[PDB]
Amino acid sequence: VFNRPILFDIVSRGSTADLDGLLSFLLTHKKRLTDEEFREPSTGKTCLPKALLNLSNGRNDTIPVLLDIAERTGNMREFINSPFRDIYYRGQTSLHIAIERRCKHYVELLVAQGADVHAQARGRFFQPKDEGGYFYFGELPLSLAACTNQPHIVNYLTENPHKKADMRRQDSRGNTVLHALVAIADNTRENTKFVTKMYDLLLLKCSRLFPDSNLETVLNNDGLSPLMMAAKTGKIGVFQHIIRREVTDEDTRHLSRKFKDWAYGPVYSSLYDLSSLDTCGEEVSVLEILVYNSKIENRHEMLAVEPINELLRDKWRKFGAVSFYINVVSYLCAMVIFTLTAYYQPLEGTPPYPYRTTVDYLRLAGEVITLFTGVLFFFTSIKDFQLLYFIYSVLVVVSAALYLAGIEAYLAVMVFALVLGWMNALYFTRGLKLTGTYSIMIQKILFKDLFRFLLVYLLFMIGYASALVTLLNPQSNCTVPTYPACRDSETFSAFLLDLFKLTIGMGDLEMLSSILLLVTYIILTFVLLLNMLIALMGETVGQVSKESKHIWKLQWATTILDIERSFPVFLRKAFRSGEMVTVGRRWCFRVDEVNWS
Amino acid sequence: KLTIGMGDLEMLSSILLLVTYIILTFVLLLNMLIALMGETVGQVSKESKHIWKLQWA
Amino acid sequence: IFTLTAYYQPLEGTPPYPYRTTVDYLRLAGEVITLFTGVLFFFTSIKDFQLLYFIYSVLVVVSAALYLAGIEAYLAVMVFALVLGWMNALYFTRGLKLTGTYSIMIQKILF
Amino acid sequence: FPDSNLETVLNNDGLSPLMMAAKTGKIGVFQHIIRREVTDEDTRHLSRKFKDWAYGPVYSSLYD
Ligand SMILES: CC(C)C[C@H](NC(=O)c1cc2ccccc2s1)C(=O)N1CCN(C(=O)[C@H](CO)NS(=O)(=O)c2ccc(Cl)cc2Cl)CC1
Repeated sequence: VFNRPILFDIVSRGSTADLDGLLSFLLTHKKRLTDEEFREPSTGKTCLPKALLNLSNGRNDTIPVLLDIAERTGNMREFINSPFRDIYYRGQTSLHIAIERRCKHYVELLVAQGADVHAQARGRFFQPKDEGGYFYFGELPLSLAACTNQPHIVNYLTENPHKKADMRRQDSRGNTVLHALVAIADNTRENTKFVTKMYDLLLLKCSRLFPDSNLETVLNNDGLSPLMMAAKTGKIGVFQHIIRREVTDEDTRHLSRKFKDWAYGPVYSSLYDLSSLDTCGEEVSVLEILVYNSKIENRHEMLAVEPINELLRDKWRKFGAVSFYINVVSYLCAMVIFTLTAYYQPLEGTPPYPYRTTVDYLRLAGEVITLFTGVLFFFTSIKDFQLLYFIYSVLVVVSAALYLAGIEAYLAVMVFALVLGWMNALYFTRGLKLTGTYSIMIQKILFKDLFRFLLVYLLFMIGYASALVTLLNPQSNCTVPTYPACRDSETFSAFLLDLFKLTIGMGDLEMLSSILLLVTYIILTFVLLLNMLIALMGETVGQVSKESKHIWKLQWATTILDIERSFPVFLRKAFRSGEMVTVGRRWCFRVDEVNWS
Repeated sequence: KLTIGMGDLEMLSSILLLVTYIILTFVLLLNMLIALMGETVGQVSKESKHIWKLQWA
Repeated sequence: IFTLTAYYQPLEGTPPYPYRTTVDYLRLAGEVITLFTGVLFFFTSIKDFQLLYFIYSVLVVVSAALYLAGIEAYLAVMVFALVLGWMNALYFTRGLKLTGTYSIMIQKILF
Repeated sequence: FPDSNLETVLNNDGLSPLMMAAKTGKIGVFQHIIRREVTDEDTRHLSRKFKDWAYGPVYSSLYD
């Protein structure tokens, strides 16, 4: 009419008398309700979305007049489809605003007049919290209604006489409504309950509309599908449900999981349909994602959902423990045949090719077994406790190469590879006896503590040599652990370095008699190192907390799955199958639970 | 045994690999011992009362 | 640069002004950096782990003064200021890694 | 007196109610005084926890 601000103020106030006649002025002035000057150049906001976000308790009756002007001006469809060109927002057509406002009164007329129900809200503000946004819902009006708790809006949009939003349609991320509805889910009570309810509603509706394929199958750009996405993101409330979903009516029962097999009074055989909790190495599986992935925040309970835990139990029973025990036997054997080939190292010096006699031939047999296992380990580490394992393999390879070169004092990284292989055998010791927490504590220790102690110890060595050179300098023939400066007494630090190491490495010392500063300084390092050590023991014991049960369960599962991934699982060693047709073959896992209902 | 059995040693002067290796066994045995003390103290839990009752019976 | 200027303490005894050569000039550079940081620390401590900090600053100042006086067996509070500055760096280690509780326990220990 | 809210007046030690509650160790009064919002505009200026905007289940509280 005259300027955009007055239009915005009028629509916010909701006055209709002033708007009257202005439409005639626009028509006579050759103006369109979608013209740029009517829309803010930054956000592209139009009068209609402004009214739709200024609801006076959901009774701003001006918007119908605006739509009337819109089709009168000749441009209505694009007027309803008013994408925001800014970066903070985007898309955000009238439908998103109306649906989000928890008001279906305007949504009905907005859709009926004709509004794109496939508008992509592809803006920064709509991305997940991590990717720079604030609210992620699926970038679609239907997924917006479902996520933002507007089931009535969903029912109207999916079954309106006008255009309907197909559920299978997926946003740029390839989500579909189910993926997004999983995304917003948390581990709370009300949110989880509502999300599972809407999930069941939406899945049933899609199945009824298209029984050929349930909506859950559709995979996203990352290729997860709702179940695996819930497993990866750390969801529990939605996860616990989606894995125990059963439906009554046969026409929509096929999409069930927790079938029923039979009952014998107080014993119930629930036939869980774990069709994607293990793929036998063929494809991605929910169990592998749940366990290997480190981003999981609720892995403890998620492992113990029920079918997963009993599936791991069964895997342990058949071809899960025999492999474990033969693995430890083989590894202890291949480490003993390395130990005995290390201590029996070829004699005489210069061992390029000293294998001559029967005992020496047996030593060669042991060495070749070690090298073969080393190269096999290399392949298993690159072809597929993994970095320490690559280190072991490369060290043994270097040792074998140097031995073939017959180079002196270089069969000493071979012994280091041996001792590594002896601390490398802690991979196995994570199952029986609930052992392996030594691995956790030493993992905490590593370089962190090693170089912390080493740097404080160099600190004290250097300060102490400084004390000697600054207090004692005022024929001598030099003292071994560093000495004053003149008389050609430069000496070296390393001697006092090892002296301080072993002396405060548990005594076995001479306590160099050069005093007040020096003795107080030695006392100070006593206190500091005692602190360091017992404090570190304090954190180690304070954590773990009796080694916990989640820990042992997790490493036990990891050992299982590593065992299965070792060999081709698709062979006749897979999880139990079930019913052929009608119910299914839909390989099923049968769990028996006794109840006194 | 005796040298890492609580000192009373001469520390055979043969170096880098050997000294790092001796340090490594220090760390490993200290772990073993204090970790074992950790399981022992973490269990029993002040010796419990069920225990004493059971052996008394 | 204080540790390396402590262990490389001027040789020959009687070090009033022994800075002569290139390596010794670099040692002088380190020592002057230490003294400058010490006086800056003094100002930041009086102009505004604070008492230990004033102790470090005053000890380094005393050490620099005695060195300028070239007095024997008195570049030994300088090494004490060095070791203090090495236990003085626990002010920082209270953030990442949730460390610094060593500071709390040693605070309980003290005298 | 809408010219100045009473909370501004400082004591001899110069604290004002919020800082005095913070210093003395109060929590119940402190948790409130820092999240105090008023409805009517004539007395809304003395509010702290304004409201900026909402996008459904996300609320941007504009603490003053
Ligand atoms: C084929 C399966 C029936 C058994 C398979 N193990 C082997 O084929 C062996 C090869 C050799 C060679 C010489 C001596 C002993 C063995 S055992 C197996 O079970 N897995 C293979 C994939 N895995 C791996 O690649 C990690 C790499 O980190 N294996 S490991 O670190 O080297 C290890 C650790 C403990 C034990 Cl106690 C045995 C092994 Cl190996 C683990 C799980």
